[PDB]
Amino acid sequence: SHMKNVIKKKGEIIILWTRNDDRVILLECQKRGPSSKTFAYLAAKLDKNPNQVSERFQQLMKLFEKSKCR
Repeated sequence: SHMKNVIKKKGEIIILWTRNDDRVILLECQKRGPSSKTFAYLAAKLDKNPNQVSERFQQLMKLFEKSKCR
């Protein structure tokens, strides 16, 4: 895992997501494991629901793998 990253697209249209939130998602996901109860911790933390957190987690992964240009 490299020190920091600048590879980040938007996984939302009208929902409030910033650089500080997506860091906490990846932090507790690697610390614990990507489960519904980990997404529920990150939900209460980031003012979201477990669904919102799970979606952005899966975006972040695909951005590090492919990213691309649309």
